[PDB]
Amino acid sequence: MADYLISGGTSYVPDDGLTAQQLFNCGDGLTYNDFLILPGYIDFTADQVDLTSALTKKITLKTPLVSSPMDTVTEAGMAIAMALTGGIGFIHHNCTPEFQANEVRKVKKYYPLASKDAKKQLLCGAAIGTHEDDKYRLDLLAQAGVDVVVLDSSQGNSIFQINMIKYIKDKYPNLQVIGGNVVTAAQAKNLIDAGVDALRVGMGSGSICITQEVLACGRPQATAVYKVSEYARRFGVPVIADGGIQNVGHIAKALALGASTVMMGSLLAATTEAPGEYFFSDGIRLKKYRGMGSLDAMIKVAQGVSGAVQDKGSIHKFVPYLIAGIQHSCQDIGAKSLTQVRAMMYSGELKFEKRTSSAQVEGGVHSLHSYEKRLF
Amino acid sequence: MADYLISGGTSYVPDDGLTAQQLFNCGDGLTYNDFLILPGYIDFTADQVDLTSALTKKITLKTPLVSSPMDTVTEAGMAIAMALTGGIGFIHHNCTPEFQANEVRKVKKYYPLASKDAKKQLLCGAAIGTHEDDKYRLDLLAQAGVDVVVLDSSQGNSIFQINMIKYIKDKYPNLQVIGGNVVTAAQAKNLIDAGVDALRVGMGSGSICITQEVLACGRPQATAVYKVSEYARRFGVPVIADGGIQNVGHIAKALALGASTVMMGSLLAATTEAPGEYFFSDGIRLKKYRGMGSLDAMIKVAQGVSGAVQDKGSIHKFVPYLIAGIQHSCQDIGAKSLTQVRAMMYSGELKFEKRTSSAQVEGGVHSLHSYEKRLF
Amino acid sequence: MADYLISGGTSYVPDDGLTAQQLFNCGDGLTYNDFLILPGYIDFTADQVDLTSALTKKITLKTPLVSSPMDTVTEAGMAIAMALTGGIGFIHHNCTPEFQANEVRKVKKYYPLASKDAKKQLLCGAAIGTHEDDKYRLDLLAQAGVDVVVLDSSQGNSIFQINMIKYIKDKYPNLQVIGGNVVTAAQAKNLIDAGVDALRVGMGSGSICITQEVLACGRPQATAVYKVSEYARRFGVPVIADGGIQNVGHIAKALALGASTVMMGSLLAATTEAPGEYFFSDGIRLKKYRGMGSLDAMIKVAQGVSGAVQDKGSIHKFVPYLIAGIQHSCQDIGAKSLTQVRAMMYSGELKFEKRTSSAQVEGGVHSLHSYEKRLF
Amino acid sequence: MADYLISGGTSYVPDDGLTAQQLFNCGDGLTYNDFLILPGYIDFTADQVDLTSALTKKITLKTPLVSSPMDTVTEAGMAIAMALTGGIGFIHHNCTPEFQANEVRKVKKYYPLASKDAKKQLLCGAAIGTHEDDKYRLDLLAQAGVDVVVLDSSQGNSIFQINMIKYIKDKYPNLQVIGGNVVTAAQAKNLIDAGVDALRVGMGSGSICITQEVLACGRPQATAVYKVSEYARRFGVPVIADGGIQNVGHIAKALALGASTVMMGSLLAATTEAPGEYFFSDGIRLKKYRGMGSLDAMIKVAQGVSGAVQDKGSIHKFVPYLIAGIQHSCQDIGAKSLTQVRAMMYSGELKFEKRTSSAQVEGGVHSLHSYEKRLF
Ligand SMILES: NC(=O)c1ccc[n+]([C@@H]2O[C@H](COP(=O)([O-])OP(=O)(O)OC[C@H]3O[C@@H](n4cnc5c(N)ncnc54)[C@H](O)[C@@H]3O)[C@@H](O)[C@H]2O)c1
Ligand SMILES: NC(=O)c1ccc[n+]([C@@H]2O[C@H](COP(=O)([O-])OP(=O)(O)OC[C@H]3O[C@@H](n4cnc5c(N)ncnc54)[C@H](O)[C@@H]3O)[C@@H](O)[C@H]2O)c1
Ligand SMILES: NC(=O)c1ccc[n+]([C@@H]2O[C@H](COP(=O)([O-])OP(=O)(O)OC[C@H]3O[C@@H](n4cnc5c(N)ncnc54)[C@H](O)[C@@H]3O)[C@@H](O)[C@H]2O)c1
Ligand SMILES: NC(=O)c1ccc[n+]([C@@H]2O[C@H](COP(=O)([O-])OP(=O)(O)OC[C@H]3O[C@@H](n4cnc5c(N)ncnc54)[C@H](O)[C@@H]3O)[C@@H](O)[C@H]2O)c1
Ligand SMILES: O=c1[nH]cnc2c1ncn2[C@@H]1O[C@H](COP(=O)(O)O)[C@@H](O)[C@H]1O
Ligand SMILES: O=c1[nH]cnc2c1ncn2[C@@H]1O[C@H](COP(=O)(O)O)[C@@H](O)[C@H]1O
Ligand SMILES: O=c1[nH]cnc2c1ncn2[C@@H]1O[C@H](COP(=O)(O)O)[C@@H](O)[C@H]1O
Ligand SMILES: O=c1[nH]cnc2c1ncn2[C@@H]1O[C@H](COP(=O)(O)O)[C@@H](O)[C@H]1O
Repeated sequence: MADYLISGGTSYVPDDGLTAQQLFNCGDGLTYNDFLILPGYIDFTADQVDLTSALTKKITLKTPLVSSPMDTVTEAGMAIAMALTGGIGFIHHNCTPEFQANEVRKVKKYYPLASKDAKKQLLCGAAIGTHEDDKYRLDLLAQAGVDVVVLDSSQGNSIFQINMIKYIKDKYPNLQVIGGNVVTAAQAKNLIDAGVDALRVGMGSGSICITQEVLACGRPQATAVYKVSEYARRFGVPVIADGGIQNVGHIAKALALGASTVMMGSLLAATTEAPGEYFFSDGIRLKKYRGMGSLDAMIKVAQGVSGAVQDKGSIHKFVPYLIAGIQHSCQDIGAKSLTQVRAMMYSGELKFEKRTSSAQVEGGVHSLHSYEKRLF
Repeated sequence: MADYLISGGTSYVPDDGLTAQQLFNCGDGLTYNDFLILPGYIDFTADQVDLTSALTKKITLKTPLVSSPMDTVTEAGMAIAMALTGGIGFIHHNCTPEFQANEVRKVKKYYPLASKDAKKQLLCGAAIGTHEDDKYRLDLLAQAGVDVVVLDSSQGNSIFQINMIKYIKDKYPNLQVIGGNVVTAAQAKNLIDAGVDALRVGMGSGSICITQEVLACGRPQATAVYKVSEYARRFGVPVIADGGIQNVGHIAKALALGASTVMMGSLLAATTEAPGEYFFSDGIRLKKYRGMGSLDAMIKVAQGVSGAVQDKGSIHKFVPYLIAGIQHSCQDIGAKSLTQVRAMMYSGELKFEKRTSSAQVEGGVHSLHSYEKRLF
Repeated sequence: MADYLISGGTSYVPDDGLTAQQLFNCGDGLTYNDFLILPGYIDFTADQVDLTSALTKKITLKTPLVSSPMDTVTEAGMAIAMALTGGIGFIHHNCTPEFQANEVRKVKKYYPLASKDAKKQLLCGAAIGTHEDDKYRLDLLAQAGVDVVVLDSSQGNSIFQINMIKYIKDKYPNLQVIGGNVVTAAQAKNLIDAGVDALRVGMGSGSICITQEVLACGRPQATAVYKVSEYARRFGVPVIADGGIQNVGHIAKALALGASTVMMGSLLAATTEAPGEYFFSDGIRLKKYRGMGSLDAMIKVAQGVSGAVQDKGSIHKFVPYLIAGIQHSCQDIGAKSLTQVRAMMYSGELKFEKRTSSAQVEGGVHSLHSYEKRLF
Repeated sequence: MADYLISGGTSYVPDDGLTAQQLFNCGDGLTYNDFLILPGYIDFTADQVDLTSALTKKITLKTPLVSSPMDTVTEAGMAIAMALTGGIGFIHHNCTPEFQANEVRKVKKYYPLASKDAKKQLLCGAAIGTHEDDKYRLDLLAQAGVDVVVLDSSQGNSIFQINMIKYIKDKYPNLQVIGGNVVTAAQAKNLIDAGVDALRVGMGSGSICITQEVLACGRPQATAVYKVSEYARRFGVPVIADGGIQNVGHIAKALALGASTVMMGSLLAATTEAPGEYFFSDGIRLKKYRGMGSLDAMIKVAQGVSGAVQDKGSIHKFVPYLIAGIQHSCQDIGAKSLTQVRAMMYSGELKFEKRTSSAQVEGGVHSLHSYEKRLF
């Protein structure tokens, strides 16, 4: 038995690759399509990967796909749509409080991926501001009975947001909050000590956000979702990644970096459950998609744009492709669960590699005349 | 004789350049058109370079040019075409097993670059899957008498592939296998210990592959073909480089990094020996070229695209240009053989240099109005 | 259950310390009393640590304490003494072959730590030279029935030693050999490929050896026993650490670096089971202790000295102190077995720290007038 | 033959160790007993190593052991003694020119290691000053017919020494000179361009020299004999290492660093062929040994001391031990010649390792009461 008593169970497993901390302490601000994940060993099929992920300290979901509360992406409609497929939705606060109240009533007065509560009503969350008049919003939201709320802000480290956190945690102890936006560990600490139940991480790296180009704030997305998640697991706090998502690759490598759920704003935009309706320009069927920092929210500054993106049909045909993509990525990484993927990442077993710009432009399609890219 | 007794034969030879391990342990994921090879000393003509390279542990070839088994590039046709010019071909498994059987019979029932066996029948290989029903494929392929097989897979480190390797190495001892795809040394170890006779290295970096952009797996190609070849020569195992080939430069610097043969998928596509036939779009005579990970192979995910590329005529006028390109590159590097090129690389004598993006965009044509680029 | 689905089982465990490869790739040639091992977490008592370690690929022992074959330390006497307490002994070859034959017969013709074979005769090994006349030694040793032999040499990488290994592995397949001395991975490879069953690592760092000061060869001991053991576990080969042992600390941190057994030459010298008998100088009861490289082995060069060391009584009172020391060190490191200690070392969980000369001179006793140091 | 066509002849040979330039470009001023040489592979016996080394561009010797011209070590006596055993000697210039003239006549008017010229008279060299009156010395030395001269100086980079080199190279073209002392590459260039035929490298690191402690000049010895030899082989110039020699280890690792011959000042002192005669202090038979920078050479400064060292008998019993030591070190390094040792060093095949102070104090004898160290 001498071949066992040298090391014990584990084979040699040569040291090719870079672990997470030697990748994110080189100082360079890497983003999603700037590194990539090296594979490992698989001993299991694609179908049996369990993507059960946690949203906050008491709310777990069957899929990590959550949506961002903008007025051009989610309502009660894609809320009930993602609640039917395991995710969660948040209702934007850019409306009257009574409209958000009857919106959050419409979803809870309403396929094995459950995401519904103890009394089999659907989990659904919402977004609330941080000004003093927003108390009159979320008290009516509690009468409607919302379960998790998002303290949506450009800067997550205000005196106003931590005062609001102290205002709900004494009044509403069962209710849970989502602090953000944070990008660094200092404001992550300054929210977690206030009693935040989960963070939403990432500012500036949105498909709409130009606040890096306008306010010079923020940081690259992947370094943020690594370091805030690395700090947040010290206290047992999940994080939520926003922005910089264009495909099923970015969300997979995003929650492989320590995130538990990922927040999809543009890639869930222009669906059949999205607000408004379709229109046409140059014969392309597309729906407008607009952030709050654009001046079309209602001496002001603008931190966002107004634009549009082509459609992708219903989510009920779209998010099974997303979970199949997460499912295949967590296959060929080599873990049977997302929890095992983060365990292999923080354990140093799962290894990465930095990627240069030429390997980026060869990572996609190249050296051909024309092509049709259909993902499913 | 004192000028000999200081060092002995060798002159000073100043230390300009970087050797391979100081280039590929900086952590950056370099690819083919991101570094380049510094020249040395030549004392010989272009014609007498011997590009004899090994495919697997008993199969050697007169040229290192092998093709990739897709249904849009090779059949028996370019198999007999590359067997006539020293290479090898593999028949794609995206057909019925009887069609692959009569395909591999058509090539062996059939100009000094030989690549034919002891009984002067042509060397020709094929590709086989990894599912349980594929036993009924490769047993008929053995009745047809194929010599080397490729266990084609997206992820080379499965329990299924090593179980298949154990299934052919006890049944068919003379038959030889090609494991893959691997990109790192760990799965290279986990295939070589099973009894793999040669690897095929490189995933995601294909001209069709978007699985880096979709599944977040893989790594850059040049670092993969350096490190898997650096591990594989410990056990005397050749490797085969796939993807990221656009020209005769990439294959030359690819097999200069430790690869013995290189696998050409797109640059051998759209030939007279390619499947289907030509068609026209915008007046350009081009042939469709499609990978298996595209959904046009037959709830599914897609790891490839369907597209097309312009033609290059017959290979019998094309691969002499490729071997002349390899021949001139191995000239001005300074080695009389590919084996001497790898000996100078692992010995530290042959040296490289990293290249930046501005030196990349000046490496090609620049500072002129228009040009005609004809390679031969 | 959200506190489990972030990481899974494992707590935060901050990154204080250095793992083994970042300690032994800084280039500095660290030795035993130049680094030290940081503690971890214990959840078990001192008595239940299992120090079962492997000698070669089929020979496992209950303690890792083996002795070095010099003519001034071991005979049949300390062979039966260490066989009674789980270890192994080797009989020096600096005698006539008939004397080594009746020595190895005396030990096998002869307290729960067993170290005896299938037919309950004591495991005992011996040492054999490498010259051509030594065939007539080890064939008589096989008639006496020795189980493991040590191809004792100053340089383990000779053509003569690998020819000898090929000479016993075809004649005597059940018999097992110990190659050495090696200090680097190249000669470790050049012995393992010949069929060596276990290495003995470390030259020059002995208490007698001045061959570093005379032949300028060798390397520091701890870097050798890390790197040769790191190479040797690729093929499932144990290593044996010689020299530089003054205390129970050095052997503990020595086999914590990848060694399975450790070879004790001077710290087992001057016992009641040691050759010759005691004598007196300045009223101190001490026994002479001499290596083979001294000119007193029988135009010659000398690689050793002749000297003496004070006594320590019987080993049966001494090696229980040694196993209690190993037992307490493997306690406060935090592993229930030596195999778990090497698993935590190669896994990166067990961490080290380099130590400077001032922390060395404060690591021992300091800042007092006089002291009595009694270890048990 | 595929196992040959991957690399060609050379096996894997793992990358354990440090080559010379990564050891001597870390910036630390390493000396002889601060690093050590890792072994390699041997396929040959000890007796057949050929230590033929070159002194200057036309003078080769059978052993690299030369002596330093002080008035307390060499005369005609140890000149004829080392000429009988292959070396060379130099006669100190601290005498009248007629005394040096009849000294150099006594040696040439006078066992297979030859070191004698074309007309079978003994090779013997001498040392000459650099002041203007020294012309009247070396012209009489040329009438006596000396073959190589040493332009002995504390600082080898004077205008006076290069003017002297221009003064002998036009007058005496067959005569050859030894420039020095140099420690850096700049003064090595400024002597080689003048027409120096070989350098003598190393100031301050002598057993007598306190000019580092007094004039703050010089550098550590091993870095000097690496870098001046690395510059000097660009022009095909041998170098001669002085000082810091206490044993046969230092001269072996000294000429392994690029030196061709090594200059022995103290370890050849106090012999039967040394000047003066023996005397006694505390019952130890010892002979006085004094450098020129001491004030006992004849407002002055002193760069040396006057002292004594115990005897070692005749050199004819002593330098066979030295060549046997060089012979065994060049054995277990793994080269059949000194030229092959320098070829393996500059080729990067021969590798080193830095050594710390604790591994230094364990490199010698330790952990014992008392010992007798006899080297032969
Ligand atoms: N990438 C991102 O995540 C990102 C980045 C920028 C903006 N945004 C979007 O822009 C929206 C608006 O951002 P915003 O926070 O700047 O608008 P806001 O109206 O919520 O706050 C405006 C400013 O007033 C301050 N503030 C907050 N509460 C206050 C109070 N009681 N009294 C006085 N001042 C108070 C804040 O510091 C803020 O700078 C957000 O809903 C967010 O969704 C998102
Ligand atoms: N750049 C590249 O080299 C690259 C990358 C990606 C895909 N591809 C191409 O895509 C093709 C298909 O790739 P694929 O391997 O994902 O498709 P596949 O049908 O061969 O395997 C599908 C999945 O099932 C699993 N599998 C394999 N054998 C199984 C078995 N008996 N039972 C259950 N599951 C099994 C595998 O893990 C795999 O994830 C390949 O032929 C390959 O050529 C190439
Ligand atoms: N720290 C250490 O481990 C260490 C270091 C040095 C020496 N030693 C001790 O010194 C002892 C003697 O060492 P040694 O190997 O130098 O003495 P040796 O008599 O075994 O070998 C002497 C030399 O002859 C060569 N040799 C071996 N077999 C030969 C053969 N058939 N024919 C011709 N030459 C042959 C070897 O290369 C060696 O240099 C060893 O038993 C060893 O225990 C130990
Ligand atoms: N480790 C060493 O190698 C080392 C170091 C220091 C000294 N030494 C010994 O000390 C001895 C004396 O050393 P030294 O060179 O300082 O004594 P020196 O008498 O030869 O020279 C004395 C000084 O005068 C200068 N000099 C040389 N030629 C001159 C000339 N024509 N006119 C005017 N000035 C001139 C020199 O620069 C020197 O500083 C040397 O023989 C040498 O062997 C050896
Ligand atoms: O108006 C805006 N200005 C700046 N950032 C915004 C704005 N609206 C939404 N965002 C961010 O963009 C994210 C959506 O991600 P994306 O659309 O997929 O890039 C949200 O979660 C917000 O963090
Ligand atoms: O469908 C696919 N999805 C991803 N990679 C593919 C697919 N088909 C072929 N490949 C890879 O692409 C390589 C062809 O190289 P290229 O076409 O010259 O870039 C093959 O050897 C495969 O490794
Ligand atoms: O004579 C010798 N010269 C050099 N090394 C020796 C000699 N004799 C024994 N050794 C080494 O010293 C080790 C003993 O370790 P130590 O006595 O505890 O320092 C042995 O295992 C040998 O490797
Ligand atoms: O008087 C002196 N002052 C400083 N260095 C000296 C003196 N005399 C000799 N040396 C140097 O010491 C070397 C002798 O080496 P060692 O005696 O073996 O240390 C000579 O080759 C000179 O370079």
